[PDB]
Amino acid sequence: MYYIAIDIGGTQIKSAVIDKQLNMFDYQQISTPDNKSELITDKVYEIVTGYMKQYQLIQPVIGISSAGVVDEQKGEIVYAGPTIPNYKGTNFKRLLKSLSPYVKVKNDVNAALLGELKLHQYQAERIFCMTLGTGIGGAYKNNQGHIDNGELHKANEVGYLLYRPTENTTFEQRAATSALKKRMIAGGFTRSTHVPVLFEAAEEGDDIAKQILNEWAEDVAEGIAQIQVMYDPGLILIGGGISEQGDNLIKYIEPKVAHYLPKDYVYAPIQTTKSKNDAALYGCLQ
Amino acid sequence: MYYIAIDIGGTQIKSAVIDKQLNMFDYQQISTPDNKSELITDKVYEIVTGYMKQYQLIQPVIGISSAGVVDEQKGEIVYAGPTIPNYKGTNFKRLLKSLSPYVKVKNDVNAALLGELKLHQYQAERIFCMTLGTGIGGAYKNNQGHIDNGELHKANEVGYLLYRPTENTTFEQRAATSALKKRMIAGGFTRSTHVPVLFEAAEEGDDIAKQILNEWAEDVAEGIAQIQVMYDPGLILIGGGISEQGDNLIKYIEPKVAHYLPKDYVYAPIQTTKSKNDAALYGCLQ
Ligand SMILES: CC(=O)N[C@@H]1[C@@H](O)[C@H](O)[C@@H](CO)O[C@H]1O
Ligand SMILES: CC(=O)N[C@@H]1[C@@H](O)[C@H](O)[C@@H](CO)O[C@H]1O
Repeated sequence: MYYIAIDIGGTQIKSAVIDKQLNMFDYQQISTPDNKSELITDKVYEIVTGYMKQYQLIQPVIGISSAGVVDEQKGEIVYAGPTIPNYKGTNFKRLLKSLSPYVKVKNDVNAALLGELKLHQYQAERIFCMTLGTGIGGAYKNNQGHIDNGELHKANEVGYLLYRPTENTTFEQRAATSALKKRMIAGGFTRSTHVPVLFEAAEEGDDIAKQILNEWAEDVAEGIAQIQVMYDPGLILIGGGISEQGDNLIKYIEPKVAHYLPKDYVYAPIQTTKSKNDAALYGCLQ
Repeated sequence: MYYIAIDIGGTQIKSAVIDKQLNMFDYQQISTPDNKSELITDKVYEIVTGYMKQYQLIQPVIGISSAGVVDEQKGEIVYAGPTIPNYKGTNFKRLLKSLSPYVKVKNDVNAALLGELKLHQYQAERIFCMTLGTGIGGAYKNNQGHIDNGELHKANEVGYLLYRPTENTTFEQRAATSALKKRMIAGGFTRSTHVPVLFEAAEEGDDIAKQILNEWAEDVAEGIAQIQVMYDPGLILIGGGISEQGDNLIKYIEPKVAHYLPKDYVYAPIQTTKSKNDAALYGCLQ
């Protein structure tokens, strides 16, 4: 009993102690260090030792969910995009090799998917999870219940989909939070800089907010269409902080998916994840 | 806009940036430093500068909610219980003077009540708020909308109520959330040390868990009865971490309050707070 879980993303580092029965205690959310004067490895070390002293844990099982391409066996970040500077090469097993030899590392979306499936039951046999946020990532659980990470650990890096040579942009470069916030300013949305306010303003009938959301949702849908064509999944789950919007998110994306598929093509239902925040923390220990 | 809000408790320090429209962003929640080799002052300073850098805020309006007797004018902790060691004398106005002259400091319950009333409207003219958690605190907003803190700032230190000389224990020593954890252990509840698990177990028919909850609720009700008698409030709000149990906590307490009142005595409705986690973060800026 008493596992330590840490979920690292470009915006926040989340942590908690989880028991054998899936009960979460001592949740701790902090703004991600810049990885320049403040180090993610130092913050991760501090979180582990804090939980160790707090609960007198000897060689505890530590689970690590992280953005970036993850080599599970190595416990290492083999490639990272630009969101987290100087991240490539980060090895968590070596970092904590004095506190515990029991360290697991997974990609953020694999963790989110395993977590969501640990907490909620679905009829669908094939489930693809796509998270929207700082970055766009993916994970697929097949009919035999297996998640394939790829020959080089980079399966489902869906942010790399749909490179437009004339715009020099990937899916991620048009649909991640930093891109949407730039689209809000370009769209004429001066009201706020926060995505929830954009959603709120659109619910109130602000035409401006709606045009930004619909155009952005057009690109999200295009990416989902490619995922659908390839996997033919029973269910597509949308994860990430924006998952909080629920049906107010689905209503903008879901209908648009049909624009990139043939008229009689049946695609999977598109839904937000039921677990809106702690999914990856449970997933990294699975 | 952009106000910095920090809520310091014996268990955790929560922080967030809040805008003019009451939108909460960059929420953070860390375990409370031990205040020995790790200082709360340093962490608060660290949290404020971090938000200043992230948003390029100059002399930002800073709000501080804290457990302990608070001298609002001085912005200082005048007395603290045995929860946070070396807390007495902590002065937040002085500590943050190098960053902003706009600092406000309040007791955690005053902040909770002001916070809950800022996000939720009630018909009741007089509202008492009691929080259950690491300790037990209280606050009273009268029919004139004013909260009287007392001649020596210790008004509504409700944890000192009902001292029992045969047991050498106060209300706070029998009804504090951590007193409930001690009671679960002494009552033979080995299944877990997590209070929500005691609630789950009782819902599923665990008689030992039901007994621990009813005995504990009896002492909570007793304290509420004294508060009701003095104030005759229009509403009693229950805040604190245990407030997340909502109606499942109320069903244990409300009926029992009548046991310490006369047969035809009408007491106020007792409800959990609506803003469960962040009430104090909104309240400390009022
Ligand atoms: C190369 C890289 O960094 N890819 C990450 C991916 O691992 C992660 O799943 C996703 C969501 O956080 O964000 C991408 O940018
Ligand atoms: C003397 C003292 O510290 N009293 C605190 C009180 O200020 C606080 O409101 C309450 C809830 O946290 O806990 C009590 O123990």
